[PDB]
Amino acid sequence: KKKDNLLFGSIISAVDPVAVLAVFEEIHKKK
Repeated sequence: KKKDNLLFGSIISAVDPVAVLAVFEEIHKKK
């Protein structure tokens, strides 16, 4: 129970499949 810093989550946790798609699109394509 440490590291209370996570403000980034507000931004990262904001990401959505649509944002991950552009990436996950080149991944499953390389697999």
